[PDB]
Amino acid sequence: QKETEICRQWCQVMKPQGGEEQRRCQQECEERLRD
Repeated sequence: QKETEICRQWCQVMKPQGGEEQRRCQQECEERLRD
């Protein structure tokens, strides 16, 4: 869950509370992380 935080927090800084931004970020994050 530690890497999970980093992975999302990167996007939280780069693209804070968006729409498609979240979709891509979460998908791409889960694609790496597998949560």
